[PDB]
Amino acid sequence: NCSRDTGDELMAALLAEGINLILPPRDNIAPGDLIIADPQGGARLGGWHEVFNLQLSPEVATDPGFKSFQFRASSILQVGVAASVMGRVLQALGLGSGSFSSAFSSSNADTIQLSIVAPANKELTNFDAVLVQMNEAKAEPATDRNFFVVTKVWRARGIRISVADKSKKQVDLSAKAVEELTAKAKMELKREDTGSYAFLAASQLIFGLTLREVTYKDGAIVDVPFAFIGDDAFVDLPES
Repeated sequence: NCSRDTGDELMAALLAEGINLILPPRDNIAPGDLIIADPQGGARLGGWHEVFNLQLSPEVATDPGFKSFQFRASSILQVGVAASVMGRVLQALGLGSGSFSSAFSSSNADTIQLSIVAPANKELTNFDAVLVQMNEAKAEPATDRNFFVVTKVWRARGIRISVADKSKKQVDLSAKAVEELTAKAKMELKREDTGSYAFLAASQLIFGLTLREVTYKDGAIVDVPFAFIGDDAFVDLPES
C-alpha cells in the first residue's frame, strides 16, 4: 500500500498532475473512459450503461496524439519498499516483488533510485461537453459507488533505477540478480553505461490516469480539480 501523503519527489510530481497509477500497465484505455469504484472496495473500468439505460457513450474529443512530458524527479526507495513497488508495477511483465527482493538481496542493495523513462500524455479535451451530452440524453438511472471520467492517459517506456549499498555507493546488480530477472522478464533489462538499469517495454505503455469525479444527483450528471481513487497511490484496475 503506497500512501499518497508520502514525501517523495517523484510521487509529489505525479500527484501534482493528478496521476492515479494503474495496475497492470496496458495499452487499451482512452480519455473519456469510465471507472466505477467501490469506496470500500475496488475499482474497475466500466460502461455508462452500468449507470444509465443508454446505448451510446458521449462523443469524446482528445488531443491528436500523445505529447511528451518529463517529470524531472526521482524516488529514493529503501530496497524492501523498492521490491514491493517494482513488483507491483511489473508483475504482469513477469517480475513480481519476490523476484526483486531476491535480486536486490543478492546485490547487497540498500536503496534504489527510481525514475520514469519517456513519459507522455493524451488528454480528453471536451469533458464539460461530455457531461452536456449525457444530460441531454435524459437516460434513466440503471448507487453507493463512485464514478470517475478519465481526463488524461499517461504512458511511459519503462523505469530506470540506480542501485546503492548501505554506504550510498552505486553498485551493479549481481550476476545472479540479472539472471533471475532476465529469465522471468517479459520486457528488456538493460545496463546503462552510467551504471543505472533500464526496464523497458518495446513501446510506451499506459501507467497512469488523471481523473475527474462525477455523480448523479436530482436527475443530472454533475462534476464533483483532480480526483484520486481510494487510499493507495496505486489503483488495481481490471479491464472491462
